[PDB]
Amino acid sequence: FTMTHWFHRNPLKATAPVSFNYYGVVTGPSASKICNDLRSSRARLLELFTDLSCNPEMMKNAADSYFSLLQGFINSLDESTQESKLRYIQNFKWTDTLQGQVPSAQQDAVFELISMGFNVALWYTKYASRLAGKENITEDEAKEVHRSLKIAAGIFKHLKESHLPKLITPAEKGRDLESRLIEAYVIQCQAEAQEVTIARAIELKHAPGLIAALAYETANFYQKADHTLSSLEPAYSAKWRKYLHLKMCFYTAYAYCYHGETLLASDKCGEAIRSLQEAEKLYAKAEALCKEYGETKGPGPTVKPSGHLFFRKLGNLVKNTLEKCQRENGFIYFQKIPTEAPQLELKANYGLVEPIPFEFPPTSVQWTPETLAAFDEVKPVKEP
Amino acid sequence: THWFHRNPLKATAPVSFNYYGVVTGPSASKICNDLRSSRARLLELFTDLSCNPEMMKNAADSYFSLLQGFINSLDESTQESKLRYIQNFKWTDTLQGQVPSAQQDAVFELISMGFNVALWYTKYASRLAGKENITEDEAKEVHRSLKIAAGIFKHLKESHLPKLITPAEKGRDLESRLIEAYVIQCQAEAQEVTIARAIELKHAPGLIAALAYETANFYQKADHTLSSLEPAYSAKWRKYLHLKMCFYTAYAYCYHGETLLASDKCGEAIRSLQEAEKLYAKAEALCKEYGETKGPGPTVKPSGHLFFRKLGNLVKNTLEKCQRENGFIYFQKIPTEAPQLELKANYGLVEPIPFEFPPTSVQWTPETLAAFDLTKEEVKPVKE
Amino acid sequence: DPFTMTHWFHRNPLKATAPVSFNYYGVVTGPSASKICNDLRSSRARLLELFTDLSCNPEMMKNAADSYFSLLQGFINSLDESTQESKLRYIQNFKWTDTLQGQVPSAQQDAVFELISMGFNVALWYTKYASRLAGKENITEDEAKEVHRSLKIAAGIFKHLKESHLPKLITPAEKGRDLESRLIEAYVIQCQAEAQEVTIARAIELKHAPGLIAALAYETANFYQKADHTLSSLEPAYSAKWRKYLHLKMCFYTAYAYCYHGETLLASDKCGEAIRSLQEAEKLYAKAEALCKEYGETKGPGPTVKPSGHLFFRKLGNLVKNTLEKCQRENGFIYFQKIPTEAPQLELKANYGLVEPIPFEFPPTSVQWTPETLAAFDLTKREEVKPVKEPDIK
Repeated sequence: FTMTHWFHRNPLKATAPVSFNYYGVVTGPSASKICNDLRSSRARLLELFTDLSCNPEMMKNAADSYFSLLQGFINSLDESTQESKLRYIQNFKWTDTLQGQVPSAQQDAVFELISMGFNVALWYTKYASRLAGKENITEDEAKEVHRSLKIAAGIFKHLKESHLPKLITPAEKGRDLESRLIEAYVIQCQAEAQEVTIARAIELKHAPGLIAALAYETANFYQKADHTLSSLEPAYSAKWRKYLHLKMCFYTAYAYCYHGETLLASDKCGEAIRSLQEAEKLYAKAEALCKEYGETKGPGPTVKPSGHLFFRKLGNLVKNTLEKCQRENGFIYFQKIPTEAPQLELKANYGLVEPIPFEFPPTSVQWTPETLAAFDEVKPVKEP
Repeated sequence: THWFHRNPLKATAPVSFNYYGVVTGPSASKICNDLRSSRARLLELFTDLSCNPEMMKNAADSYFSLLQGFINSLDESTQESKLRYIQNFKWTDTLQGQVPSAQQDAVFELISMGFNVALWYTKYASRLAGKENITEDEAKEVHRSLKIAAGIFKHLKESHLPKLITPAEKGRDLESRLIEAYVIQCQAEAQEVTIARAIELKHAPGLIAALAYETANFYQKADHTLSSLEPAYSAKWRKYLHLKMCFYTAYAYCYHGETLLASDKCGEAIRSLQEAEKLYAKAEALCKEYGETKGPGPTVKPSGHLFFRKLGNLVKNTLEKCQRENGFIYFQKIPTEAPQLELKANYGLVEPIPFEFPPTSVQWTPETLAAFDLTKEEVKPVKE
Repeated sequence: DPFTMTHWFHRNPLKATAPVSFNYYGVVTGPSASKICNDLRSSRARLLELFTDLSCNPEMMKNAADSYFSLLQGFINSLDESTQESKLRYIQNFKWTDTLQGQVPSAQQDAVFELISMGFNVALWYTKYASRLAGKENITEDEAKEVHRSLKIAAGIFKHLKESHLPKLITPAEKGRDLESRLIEAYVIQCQAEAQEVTIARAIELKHAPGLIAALAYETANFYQKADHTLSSLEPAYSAKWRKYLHLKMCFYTAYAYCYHGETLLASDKCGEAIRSLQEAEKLYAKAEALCKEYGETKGPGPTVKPSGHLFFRKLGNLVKNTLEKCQRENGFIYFQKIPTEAPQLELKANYGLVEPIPFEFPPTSVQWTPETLAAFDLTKREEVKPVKEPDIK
């Protein structure tokens, strides 16, 4: 019915156009075909990243077209020879999410594949956040938000697992093509996916125990993401870590809050009060982090967190639940309020999200030992 | 509001109770007078729209009270009354159209008349359940009428059928299997009223599922009991019992789905509701067939009946809920096979209200009986 | 808070006392010693006028009480942390009326008699503040909390008086007067019960389990039964009306118990048993109505507002009717169970919501008392009761 989320998004990656022309070395009509298609499908894919018309199907479709043609430069047709003789033919320049307009370059097709794939995953996360903000979002759309976030995680995960080790020149800290940076995108994608799950479990009036456990695990996801970026230099990674940190605090708050409900239901009203008192602490901390995030410099979203409805819903919830617990303890239970916060040992039995497995398409049919034999400036991106 | 199929009332040839040479005094004469009048008023009421249960009972008691003088001995010694075989009684049958059957046995009149009385209660009930304007007290009356009818039928089959000298041929009302079917049907139909109420009163889905499951068993048990009869005159009736059986199994799967969902078995819940969907569709197929099937038939047809729409609606919404739940929270697989329904209804199972015939009329004395000297017919069709 | 604070509490009249000057001609010398006598004097006077001051807060009351009591401690407690008791305990005679004894005063030349009599009046005031504040049509939540708290404070003071001070008296009060064990006991129990009534009304409102509500109601009823029996020795002349209230509230809350117990039976799918339970409730409700009527006919000091017809009693009446109507519709439509002839014997015990008194202690001796100032009380050297009028009391 309604979705209230606030997602921080780093900028898209931008690349210098590639003609794919090598007039001298490319011989024959079909050898020209793949060079023309490589150019047009890459161009059409780069266009779709900013095309507001694009839906997941279209995106998967355009990525597959390009990727299937690109793998000719990387994978063997033989199903034997190590790698394509074309791997180091071209040079690809990409900006990176945390590095402003300062480009990195490699004459490695894998570098292109990973950088592009990274951008595709990134697009899915932006598609999700835009859609989650649609004014009269339908349930089938909210379901697609969840699914896009899981698709992004799987792509990120695949890149890191089975493509990043192939790179001849390792990427420096702060760069997108680095294990610690990708790992954090996987975790983040999972955690953002669980936010949607948590919202519904609350709208669908589920048991407070399940919600608290979901919220706790989500906070742990955000926490792990923050810790994974600890290595990076504050100059370019601080704004993003702030976000991850406030989400951790935010969902630890939801956890103490809903666990408080669980305690109340167990006639332990005094314990419930203490739980909720801890939640209002964490809510306050999350609000302080929202201000800091605003003050902190780095690439960022146009809508600031501090004062967002997302955070106001938690504040009201914590307030009501606390007051309800004090009301019950004042007139009925009369239990003592423990001095220390409860120890949250919560396991989410249902709702935990796993990335959606990602694979690149097969090498394009166009590639023939014959077609293979025939082989002898950044343009920035605009985001509303 | 319920839809109940109704077989035609039984019609009988009027009997004067005039035995000219046999009856002597004014007391014995008064008895025959009252027999003739009592029997007339009772048959009149069968089609009298203003007849309520109280008028029926009083009219039934009056006639049955007198009629038993032809059957029971007063001696507390003798086996039976000498008058048992003086009168010939001609009755039509619910399933045999206008083809009458006659026996010169007062017990045959007792059972044939009693049968009709029970049948009337079922018709009173179905009429009352036809309104949308029904009082709670009107709901009770519907329920009670069915239970009373059930009891009458049962008593007839148990304590009176065995008395007949020549047993009725298969396909006729006075055959045991046919009466047993009516007993079972009255129970099933009363259960429908109970199910409706328990739903209105927001009872647990487990109880509601169990009830629906039992009423389905009743209907199936009623159908199977009619399996021996010839299709020609029994087909339409069996279609109603089959569609009702399918209809309530659908109700059982629907509410059992709620039970599964409350137990965090969302996949199983969905499969259960998909079964309800199948069975709901099958009930509607049997519903079109009902109208197609030539046989002793009622005024209103079922397809589109609001009562039929409410289930389809409930199944739709409940499946949507389970699908929504599974799409946002549970993410469980949907089993291949529908669940086995093995439910126990701990409360609400209907039992017939025991019926006995009233004591032999006080008018019957040895003196009046002695005044009978034994030494010395067009069936009037019922239009309802 | 939506209509849940409607209650009816019987109240006996406040105690009245003869004014005390704290004037000791030859005995007192100097600024320090004469000041304390002025501070005692003004302090006592101020506290007494607050009792019938509708403006009075528990906060104001607590302040006025501490001020006077800390000063009075000097007539009772030693400064030594050694010597038995103050040399001043027997200088002043104190004159007081009793709640059940009209205007016939009783007096003692003992500062402990004054400490308890005044302390008694303070607890009494806290019960009257609560019942009064509970009559407010638009009561806020904090105010309903105040009613509950005040009753528990009163309970604590009464309990402290009976346990820590009553035994100190030299001459024992007679049967029928306030400084007597049984009478104070009844007040401890009654304040507890009345406090529980509030928790009950709120448990109902917050939709707590019927099993809990039934238990509290039952405990509450037993409190009233205990309080009534605690007064069973007193002479009917003066105790009768008060006891009718107690007996009434006992039947009333036994009815509440059977009612909500019926709800828990119904939810256990024992509809037939539920019906019997509720039938028992309507019998007790009716009996309570008789006691209400009988209450008016019974002679004694009492509240102006009368019990019979009060929304507080109709509230339960409707509840029994509606709950019974629900049980019989369920039985007529679904359950078809038999109704046991005997009413179930309740052996309910509340897991939560039982009220304990808030423990009371008098303030420590005023810092104003010093050996120097006590020294200035030189024992070597050498009254009518001001009646109290309250609007709430007829």
